[PDB]
This record gives sequence, structure tokens and C-alpha cells, in this order.
Amino acid sequence: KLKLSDWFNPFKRPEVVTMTKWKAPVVWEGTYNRAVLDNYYAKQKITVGLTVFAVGRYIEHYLEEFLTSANKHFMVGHPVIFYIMVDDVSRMPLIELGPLRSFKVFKIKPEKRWQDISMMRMKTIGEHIVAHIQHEVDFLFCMDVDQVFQDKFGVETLGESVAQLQAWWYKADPNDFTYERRKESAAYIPFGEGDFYYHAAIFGGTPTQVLNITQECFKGILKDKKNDIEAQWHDESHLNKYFLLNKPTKILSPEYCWDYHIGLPADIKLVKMSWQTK
Repeated sequence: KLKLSDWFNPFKRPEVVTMTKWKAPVVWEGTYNRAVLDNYYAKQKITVGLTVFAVGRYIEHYLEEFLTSANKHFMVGHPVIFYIMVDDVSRMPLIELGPLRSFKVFKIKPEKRWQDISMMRMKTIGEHIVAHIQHEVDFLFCMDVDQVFQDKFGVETLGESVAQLQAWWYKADPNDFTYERRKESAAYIPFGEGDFYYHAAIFGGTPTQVLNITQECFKGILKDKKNDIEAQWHDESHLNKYFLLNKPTKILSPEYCWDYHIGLPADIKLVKMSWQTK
């Protein structure tokens, strides 16, 4: 079947990290051959899923820009299903979708604290994987709503388990990473340990691996709540502990989730998705 050499050439980007000690690629602009992968996956007849949560008074605005840009740029050439989780179907806008795209919308019960809202996403995603997503798609991404696609985000991003490098920390020393540092938390990581600081705004994989990501994260959130502690960065702290223990089979460069408030240095060649103001 497919080997890394068929589509990935790390030597095209010599000035950045392109490979990990556990053999996973870090996908940067210039390293990938999308045409080879489009042909490969079209012969396999894949479908890709994308989950997004939109809760609160002013979300409808973020959802419109997210979905308009996703329709334009996410996995063009392949079927896609958008899964939209909302607290009031009023705030679901009408976005016209293109060929081979469709959507499903679900009402969720909103939580009181903005921290548990963010965290309880992990339970809901897993529930929907078991009930239907496992039977509908071959790969699944889970994304925050307050970001916008800017250029092609395609099949070069697919894999068994997929993590995103956080734009502010990708060149930093691991002792400076904002991991959870209390031994009492299920998310604890000691100083001198860790590979990268991953962003919780994008993660993905097969439905099987995304179920394992979300349920292990949710178990850690519950264990902490029962010991009356909340991790420094909530679900993202648990996500970073998960990916230290269960290494991702693919990593995306900060070009795939860029914050323009940093600027635009030479490492950032073509931006596929950008932060909204938070």
C-alpha cells in the first residue's frame, strides 16, 4: 500500500522539524504531494467527517464564517459530512454547501461554566462516534468554531491519529510548555518530559482513535473533578498528556492553525487556517 516516500519529502523544508523519533511526519508546506494522495484516497472511496460545537449568545457569527470557509477549503474532491452541535437551533445559520458535502445538526444541553462546556465536548463526541459516526466516515476531525480556513486543508492531513502544533510554542523549550504541573492531576507531566505542545483547537484520526482520545481525556477530567482540581488548560492539558502516552501518527505544522498576532515569520509559508480573535 502507501509508504511515506510515496507522498512526503522532509528534505524540502530543512529549516524546521519534519520527522519525530517515533517515525511520524510533521506536515509543512512544500513536503507533501497532494495529487498522489487524492488519487490514492479517491480509489479507496473515503468520506471525511468534521465536528464543531457552537454554544452561546454570539456564536451564529462564528459558525457562519467557519462553515463558509470549510465548504470552500476542507477536503475538496472527497465527500464530507459536517456534524454541528448547538444549544439552540435558532443560532444555526443557513450556509449553502457544495457537491458531496452535507450536514447533521444536534441539540445539546449547555453547561453552566465555560470550562465544563469546553470539557464536556469530549463525552458528546464519543457518544456520537458510537451511535453513528463510526459507520459514516473513514476519518474524523474535531475543531473549535472560532477559526477560519484560508487555503486548501486536504488529504495530506489524514492519519490514524492527528495532532496540531500550537503556533505560540512550536520553537519553545519543553520546560516552558504550559502543561499541567501538579502531581495530583491526571494530566501531570514532569519538567524535562514532553515532545511538543499540541493545540486542542484541531485533532483527528480514525473514528476508533478519536473515540480513544476523547474517552481517555474525559476519564481524566472526571478523576480530577472528584479530587476537586481543574487542570490549568482544561481539556487541552489532558490532550497533551494523552498524546505524550499515545504518540500521534501524524503532526500538522503551525501553518495549519496560525495566529497572525504573532506576525508572519519565514517558517510560515502558506497559511491553511487562522485563529479568530479570542
